[PDB]
Amino acid sequence: QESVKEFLAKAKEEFLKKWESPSQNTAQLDHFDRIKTLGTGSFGRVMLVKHKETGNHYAMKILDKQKVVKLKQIEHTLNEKRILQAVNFPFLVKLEFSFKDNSNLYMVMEYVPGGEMFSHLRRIGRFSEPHARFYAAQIVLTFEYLHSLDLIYRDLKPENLLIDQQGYIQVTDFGFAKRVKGRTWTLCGTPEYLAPEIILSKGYNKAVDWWALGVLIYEMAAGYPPFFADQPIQIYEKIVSGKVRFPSHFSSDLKDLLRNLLQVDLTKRFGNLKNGVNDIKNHKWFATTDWIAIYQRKVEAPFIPKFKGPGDTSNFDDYEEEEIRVSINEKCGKEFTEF
Repeated sequence: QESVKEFLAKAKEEFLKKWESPSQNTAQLDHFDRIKTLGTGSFGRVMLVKHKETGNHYAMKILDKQKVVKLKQIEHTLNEKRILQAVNFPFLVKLEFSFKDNSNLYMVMEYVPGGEMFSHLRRIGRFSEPHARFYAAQIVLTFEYLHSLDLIYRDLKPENLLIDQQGYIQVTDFGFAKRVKGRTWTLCGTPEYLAPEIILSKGYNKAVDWWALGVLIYEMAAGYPPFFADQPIQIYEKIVSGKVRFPSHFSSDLKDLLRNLLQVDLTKRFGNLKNGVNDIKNHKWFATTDWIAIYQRKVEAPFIPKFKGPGDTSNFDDYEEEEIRVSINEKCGKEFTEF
């Protein structure tokens, strides 16, 4: 255990140094060629770009400052960039550059051509338990790392997990990640993945990430999430009820772990007890997991995505290609001074 303790102490030291003195303004837009839109949202988009001098490909997240303000995401976007530039773990995507202009904020990250877990899971239908367990182990270690830094992730779902060339996970999208000691209160995240204490407007803590892991494991192994309905309010009723139904093909060990992660009483939920993450790591469902070998990326992956090279976009979907407009006048300068 001393080995883990010393690893996490060094991790916190290195995170805090970058957290206290964040990088800023480390590239500009005209250093890149635009290739393709990879995803779109209410206040931004993600683009495949190529750096004109090195030839390297990157995923560039572009946020419209005016829409960020309207949709009340200012603090969240400042969190996202400050955290991402400060972390370092094998299963977290690396932020390579950031900058802003009159209209937009930009985060330039490593490009992962294998695509999102969401697409692979819907294509295959459901993952076997070994396959789901390989991914789950990476999330457990990633949350052990993040939580030790007093970070809550708050957006675990298959769309945010990219599959790399070795078949390992890269967590992307830190839009709701926050540094907090103790409780926080914001309603955010995707309905199917919300813990009961979020739905009920409580002051909640890192236990919500462990709940979301239970939802993820269930969805990976079943092919659909445990709480599903046409309207968010119907989903929320199922989440708070304390009732889940398991497919008969689930192993007994999987059901037992899920009852302890999908525990409605946050004071009894695995990951939030006196024994912390070890209640999860030592559970029978993980008995075949060599935690060190997973961290070192020495385990042969269940699945290697098919792709032709570092610029291949075949595992991403097609979107309308819209302009990236940069106003002649500065927008929202004060709000985003620290970015």
